[PDB]
Amino acid sequence: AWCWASYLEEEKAVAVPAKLFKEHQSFPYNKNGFKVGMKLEGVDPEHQSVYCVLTVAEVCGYRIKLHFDGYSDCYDFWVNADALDIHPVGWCEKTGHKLHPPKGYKEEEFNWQTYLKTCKAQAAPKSLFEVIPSGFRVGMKLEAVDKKNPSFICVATVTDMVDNRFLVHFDNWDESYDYWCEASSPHIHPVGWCKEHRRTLITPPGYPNVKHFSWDKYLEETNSLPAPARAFKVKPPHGFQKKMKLEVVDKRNPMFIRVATVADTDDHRVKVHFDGWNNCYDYWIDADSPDIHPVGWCSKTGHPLQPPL
Amino acid sequence: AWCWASYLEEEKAVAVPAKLFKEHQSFPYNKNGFKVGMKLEGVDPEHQSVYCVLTVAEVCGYRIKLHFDGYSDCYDFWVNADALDIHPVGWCEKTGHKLHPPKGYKEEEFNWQTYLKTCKAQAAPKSLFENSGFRVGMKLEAVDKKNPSFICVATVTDMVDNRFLVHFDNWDESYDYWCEASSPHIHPVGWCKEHRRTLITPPGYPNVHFSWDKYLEETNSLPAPARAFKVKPPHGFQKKMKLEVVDKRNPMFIRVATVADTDDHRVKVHFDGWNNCYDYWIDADSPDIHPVGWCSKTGHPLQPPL
Ligand SMILES: O=C(c1ccc(C(=O)N2CCC(N3CCCC3)CC2)c(Nc2ccccc2)c1)N1CCC(N2CCCC2)CC1
Ligand SMILES: O=C(c1ccc(C(=O)N2CCC(N3CCCC3)CC2)c(Nc2ccccc2)c1)N1CCC(N2CCCC2)CC1
Repeated sequence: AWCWASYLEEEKAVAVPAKLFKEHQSFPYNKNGFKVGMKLEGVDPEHQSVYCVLTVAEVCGYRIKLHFDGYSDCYDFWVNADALDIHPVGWCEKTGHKLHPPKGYKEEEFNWQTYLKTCKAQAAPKSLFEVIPSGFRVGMKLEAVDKKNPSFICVATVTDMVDNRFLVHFDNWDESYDYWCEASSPHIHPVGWCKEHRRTLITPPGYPNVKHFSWDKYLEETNSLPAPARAFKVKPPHGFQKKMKLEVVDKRNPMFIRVATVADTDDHRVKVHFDGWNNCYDYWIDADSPDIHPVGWCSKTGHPLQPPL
Repeated sequence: AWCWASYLEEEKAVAVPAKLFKEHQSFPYNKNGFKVGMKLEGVDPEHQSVYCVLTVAEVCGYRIKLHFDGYSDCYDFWVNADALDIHPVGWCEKTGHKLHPPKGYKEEEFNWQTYLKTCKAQAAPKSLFENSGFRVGMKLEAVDKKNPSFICVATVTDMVDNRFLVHFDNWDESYDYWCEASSPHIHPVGWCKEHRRTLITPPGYPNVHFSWDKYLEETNSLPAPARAFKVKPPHGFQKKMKLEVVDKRNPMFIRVATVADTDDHRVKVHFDGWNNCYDYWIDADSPDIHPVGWCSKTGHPLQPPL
């Protein structure tokens, strides 16, 4: 047995006001309709340009553990039931996307209608998944932070777009560095931002001009258009204040949601500290992550919460 | 309070025998000569083609926590005092290697002798560092450790002693990795055709109808001789056996671990008292896995089962 009200009194602290959490982080207004064994399509979190054949492996509160059919369960991952990068069976085909078939299946030999029959499986219904016009369009070029090497701002392209969300690709870099985002992302910048902020812009591998890079030459050579400066929107500040409490998914063992504290604040990030555990477990995370939640999110959703160690 | 002896009688299991461990995993012959502040050169574990200016941030047991000078403490990493990818000050200049200087330092403006006199620091004494058929330029077929389904066209781009650096042609260098002649991840040219596997050709190469012969002449390189690739005998680690394993998630800690599952060259470590979702695979010749008593013998704290 463990209550937040008693804990906030004992510690003499305040929770991050619920009003500071966005719709995808806040209390769901509905129940989790997903059931184990339901099939769907979805983005690979490690290879974000790839759509894979997924199966609901576990249902816990408002979250689902997704399994990559035919692949090892060591690759299994957690998402909320309202996640944006999960889609119903037939979505890739209807929206013009390439779907990676299960392991040992060739694209040219994969059919959903026949696969669900073979598996004696049911597709996750379309309703379990049930836009402000942005300036971004597929093919558009900008400057973006390589989230894996954050000291690098590179030449990038919008290579995919789903509703108001788009996939950032780094030209002539492999696709494992790709990531999804939106107009207000603090990681994306318009062409010329780097020169303006006295920053080095990392140029495409194999591109002869490294130190003498011209955006206008590159845009002619690639027959591309730049993302308009006006398509980029201001990210309002989160407002989360140091020492404030919340609920955070453990990056390490994501099956758990733990009692967290805002250890330190950034302009768009927060430093999660898991109460009881040592300061070495602390890490940075975006304050608009669907993996950070308000106090009682676990209690309300039916998700077990890990009290302080 | 905790002991391995009482734990072995209570849980009714026998430990991974001392003999089954390699020289870099077993009980060391000497004490830890390193001290906090000592400066050195060493390979970046996440960019294995890069040599960096390091400082002994922390000394604990037969281990050292190393700091990348000028860069965040968030990149600090742990190695054993007898690690092979750490070198004394001046080694890169001696061996014609490229040393990456501290943050904000240009290669053209860095000098150890002056840098040490600026940080009022001492170099790690050379004495602390006194611990193959492959040659630099040789081509082989290697497994991409980050994406193991992939076997690709690779070159040996560096060689230090009997250890060499595997680089994937026309892929970024963050995929590079150091290994030895007995590694299961490396194979001779033609092993994929021979084993009815797909060989990942270099990005930008026209074919993927790929030819190793056209490519070897184009690049003007030699393929590693099939004889240089040496056989690795199996570890002999039976399931339920006990040992000490460095936690990958928080490597400042070494914990009580069981051999949950076994492979030909790998073992599935299970941290006792923890959920099976913490369990991970690891090479059996890893210097992060040690025999029962290694922490107590070296002065490193051991983590009991949770
Ligand atoms: O990043 C990759 C990579 C790795 C893997 C897949 C892949 O086979 N996928 C199917 C299986 C899936 N999940 C399901 C279960 C968990 C893994 C990942 C996507 C992949 N495919 C792909 C094809 C087309 C377009 C873009 C990507 C590309 N490489 C750069 C790094 C490369 N290596 C660098 C060193 C040598 C090669 C290897 C390829
Ligand atoms: O792999 C890299 C990479 C990343 C970083 C460094 C780097 O700045 N280094 C200095 C600092 C050090 N440590 C010290 C503290 C921890 C980090 C690593 C080496 C680097 N340099 C380098 C130059 C020459 C030769 C080989 C490497 C290349 N990229 C492919 C992936 C790239 N991104 C892909 C998407 C867009 C860009 C970015 C660059």
